[PDB]
Amino acid sequence: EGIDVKKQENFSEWYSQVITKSEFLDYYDVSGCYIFRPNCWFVWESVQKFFDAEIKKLGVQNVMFPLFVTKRALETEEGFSPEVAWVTKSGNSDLQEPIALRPTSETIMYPSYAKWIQSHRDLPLKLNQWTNVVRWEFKHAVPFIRSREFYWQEGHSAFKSKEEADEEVFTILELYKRVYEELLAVPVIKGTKTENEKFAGADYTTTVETFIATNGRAVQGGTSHHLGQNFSKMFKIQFEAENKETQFAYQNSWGLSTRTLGVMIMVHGDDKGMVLPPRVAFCQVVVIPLINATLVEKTKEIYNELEKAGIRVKLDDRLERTPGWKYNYWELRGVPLRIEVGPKDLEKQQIMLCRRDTGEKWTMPLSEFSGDSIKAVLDKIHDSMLNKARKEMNERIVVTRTWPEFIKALNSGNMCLIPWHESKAAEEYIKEKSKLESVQSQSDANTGLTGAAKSLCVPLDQSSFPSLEGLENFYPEEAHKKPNCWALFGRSY
Amino acid sequence: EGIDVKKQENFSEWYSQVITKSEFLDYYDVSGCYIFRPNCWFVWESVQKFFDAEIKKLGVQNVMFPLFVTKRALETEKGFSPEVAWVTKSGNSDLQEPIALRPTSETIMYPSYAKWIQSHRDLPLKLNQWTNVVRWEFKHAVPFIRSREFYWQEGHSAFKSKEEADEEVFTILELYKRVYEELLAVPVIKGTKTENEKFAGADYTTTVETFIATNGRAVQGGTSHHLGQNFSKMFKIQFEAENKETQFAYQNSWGLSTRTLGVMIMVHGDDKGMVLPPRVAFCQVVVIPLINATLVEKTKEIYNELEKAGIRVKLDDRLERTPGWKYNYWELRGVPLRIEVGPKDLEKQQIMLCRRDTGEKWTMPLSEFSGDSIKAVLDKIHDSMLNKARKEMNERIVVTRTWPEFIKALNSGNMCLIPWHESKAAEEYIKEKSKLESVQSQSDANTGLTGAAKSLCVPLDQSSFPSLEGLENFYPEEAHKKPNCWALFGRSY
Ligand SMILES: Nc1ncnc2c1ncn2[C@@H]1O[C@H](COP(=O)(O)OP(=O)(O)NP(=O)(O)O)[C@@H](O)[C@H]1O
Ligand SMILES: Nc1ncnc2c1ncn2[C@@H]1O[C@H](COP(=O)(O)OP(=O)(O)NP(=O)(O)O)[C@@H](O)[C@H]1O
Ligand SMILES: O=C(C[C@H]1NCCC[C@@H]1O)Cn1cnc2cc(Br)c(Cl)cc2c1=O
Ligand SMILES: O=C(C[C@H]1NCCC[C@@H]1O)Cn1cnc2cc(Br)c(Cl)cc2c1=O
Ligand SMILES: [Mg+2]
Ligand SMILES: [Mg+2]
Repeated sequence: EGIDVKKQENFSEWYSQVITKSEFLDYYDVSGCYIFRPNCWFVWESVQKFFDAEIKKLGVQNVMFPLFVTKRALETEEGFSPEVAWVTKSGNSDLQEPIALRPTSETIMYPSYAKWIQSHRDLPLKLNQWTNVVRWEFKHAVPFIRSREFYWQEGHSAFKSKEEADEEVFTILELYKRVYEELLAVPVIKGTKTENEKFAGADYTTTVETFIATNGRAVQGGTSHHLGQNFSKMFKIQFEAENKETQFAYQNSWGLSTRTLGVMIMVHGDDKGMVLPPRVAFCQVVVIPLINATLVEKTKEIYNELEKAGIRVKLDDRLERTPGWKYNYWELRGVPLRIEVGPKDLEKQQIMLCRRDTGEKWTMPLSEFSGDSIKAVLDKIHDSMLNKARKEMNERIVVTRTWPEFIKALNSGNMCLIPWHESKAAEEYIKEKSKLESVQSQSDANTGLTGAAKSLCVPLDQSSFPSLEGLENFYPEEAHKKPNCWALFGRSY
Repeated sequence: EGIDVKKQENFSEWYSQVITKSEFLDYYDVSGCYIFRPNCWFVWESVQKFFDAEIKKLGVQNVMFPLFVTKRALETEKGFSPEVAWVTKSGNSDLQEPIALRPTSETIMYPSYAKWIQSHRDLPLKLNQWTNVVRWEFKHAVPFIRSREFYWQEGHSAFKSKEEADEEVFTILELYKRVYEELLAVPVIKGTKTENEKFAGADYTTTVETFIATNGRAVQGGTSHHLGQNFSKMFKIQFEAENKETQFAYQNSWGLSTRTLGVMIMVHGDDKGMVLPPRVAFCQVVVIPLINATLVEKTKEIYNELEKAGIRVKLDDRLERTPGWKYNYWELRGVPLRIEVGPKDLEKQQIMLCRRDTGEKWTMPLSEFSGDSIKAVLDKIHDSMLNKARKEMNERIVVTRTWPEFIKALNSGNMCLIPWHESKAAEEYIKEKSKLESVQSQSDANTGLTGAAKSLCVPLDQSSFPSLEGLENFYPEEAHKKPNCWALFGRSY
């Protein structure tokens, strides 16, 4: 019926109410696993359709490798071993050989890559799969953001040269930016991860960072690695080059998950419920006749013209429901645009429009109604949602040249740009010190989160940042390691 | 290389060579699990695209429920226990209780159906999901046909009346017939399973049966159940009806798996390799210029015409390879149509065509060449493939009124239409009597198959069948129970 807790009052309770009452998600009796209902799964299918079409242009092909992986394969690569789920029984009998569930597919796929790649004519090899993933997360589960079963695509490419591989890393990273910005209306920051946060198997890791303004937390939104020759040496992925010598392939891997849906909801949801970006909305426009014979047919005509134009449109002519009840029903579920067709408005040859993101109501003359004009309204809603979130995000990025500035901005829910010289020890120092001086909400503490700051990324584009002249390393033991770039640090999920 | 064992010489070795050398499938180090390579996964994606579009017209919506099910939930349904795969630990730590991997999702989904359905206004509820499934099969694994991990869609619907549910069962069954015939060029027989073979939770089970002529075996191709109120009583799926009574919902479920791909290959594959039905072929047409600047330009124009028409076309202009080498390359991989462009052909303003299913070669004048005319050729190939398979299947259905006729037809690789009076004891009698008198190939024996006759289905359409007057029950202990329909029996996978 309604959200009874405000987003600003208790973020975790608000989130639970919005994802369930919108019919997006239900809870389940295996901890950390969730049910994706139709309006929710539609968003992920929309991401799939867009991403598939974009990677097809790059020559990537979809495959399906198995869910199961042997201990022998997995151990070809300690740190992650507590998160692996093990199948050990069939029926009532122990298996002679326990097997694990897919936590990622490097060790499942790369023995095949070593078989399939024999010469440079076999390269590039670029494969993708849309799969479920299992990780027995130690951290508290969070619907969409951190689930023990989640859904993703993982792409794995092999190249004859580093230049080709480098180019794909940033091409895929741009596609992840386009998913967030063009489909989900969520702004991103591109950067590289620090040595402590990057994939241990990667030469370097790139990320799109996203930001949750309500509790001032970043979310790692998607990942694109250059693996160098680290895995090709591990798995003997070699080829005869055109120069007749044998070389190790250069590889990348990259993944994007249903975490996207959680970011979308946390960024755009409000105290009336879901707010769906038009390009992933299960229903983009709901038409509601206010209740007469002629009004019904014009309402049917409005429905049919939008449907013919490819707009996902619904006609809510339910009899036993008041107009206001219908308004709440579809606002709760996130429909971006409502058309109200009333008798008074029909007399003036017009209709009433209400946009979900701002609540604004305005009239449109029927002479200006069309599939194109309604699509233009939907694009305006998309642009406003993205622009509002980007303005909020940018206002919450603070340049913090010194520790007192850093901890102050962190405690007020900002992301911080700090002078940086790469060092695992410096990053650990910052994490421990900020954690000791941090404060966080009871809701965040209940969600298993910490007030500690961690590295989010080193932004790719440093051109707008101020001078590093005279700035000191945040880690006093490494004052002799002069800062030479800016890093983004903040609280995180 | 190429296929070096004939389909009629050693069926299981032929099958292994065709699925691997065509780049459809690779073997893997977990028993009963296989790698689906791009050209193979394309077939399943094509089935998904078609089936999704058709069930959308019915109001069915896609969802995703979890991979895991609790022990308590799994035992609510009231045999299969040895096939259940159990996760018992994460890393080194035992779980509090083991959790099972999805063998099917009745016990995962129906507790939610009971929560979600409360009024007749909540019905019908029609959900579908495209998922992986795990069953610890005791029978010998067979690529595609019987794998320990497999992929399917499962649909689960709830209705306020039996009439609505009945209609859906046969609507879905017709869609499965269309998948096999219109996409895969595989003929089917629709029928109802006997009491011994139907799903224990179902009031009745329908099936599309398919036939592998090489070893005279049926394959159950897809399943559509009417569950009645059996599960809604089990899970308390109830609704307030229009008359204010509380009533149990009527339910169906239905599933179709990647077994489809195995049937397609076993039916159409030949001694040169894969033979792809055009509507699921990763590449429908390969254009090969015979080597010259004019020929190169005309060949590119031929390619461009087909690409613009939406035909999946490749241009194989590889330089140092004989025509016959390229021909073998694409024949092995199953491409249904080859276009050869040589200077002598262009001097007669014609191109040379060669169809994969029959090997026929013929010329087409350039003035008759277009996207539409090539599509018509591809449709002709589809029709021929389906018609050939149907003719063979019908020739291998034998009306067997007496036991000597039955065992003769069975041992010669036919399906048998027998006078039938439903009885589990009669079905078991026929199974054990036929097993004792049966013969089968060494390849079938090595595949873990048997010569026993299984009930396949009672065909829905009995109108073309002979008179039952004066026919005798095959089971002498029930001689007083006169045959009242015809049943299809045969060897099976
Ligand atoms: N448990 C999870 N649930 C949902 N999405 C996830 C989960 N773990 C990771 N992802 C997402 O999947 C992407 C690729 O996964 P990966 O690089 O393995 O993540 P990661 O290093 O484990 N990150 P994290 O655990 O969030 O600190 C990440 O960038 C996340 O956006
Ligand atoms: N192990 C398997 N591998 C691939 N497809 C399968 C497998 N088991 C069943 N299927 C297919 O999935 C459909 C729905 O499954 P279901 O009704 O549960 O099969 P079933 O009763 O176990 N049949 P079967 O084991 O072949 O005798 C079946 O009609 C088959 O076409
Ligand atoms: O999963 C990765 C690296 C990349 N794989 C391809 C898709 C994108 C992704 O960033 C990092 N990672 C994360 N969590 C893991 C958990 C376990 Br359990 C294991 Cl064994 C391994 C891993 C592991 O490798
Ligand atoms: O899986 C079924 C019934 C139907 N489920 C929905 C899709 C279509 C399908 O025919 C039958 N079946 C088959 N094999 C099973 C194996 C195990 Br293990 C379990 Cl627990 C249960 C089952 C089980 O229920
Ligand atoms: Mg992780
Ligand atoms: Mg079975």
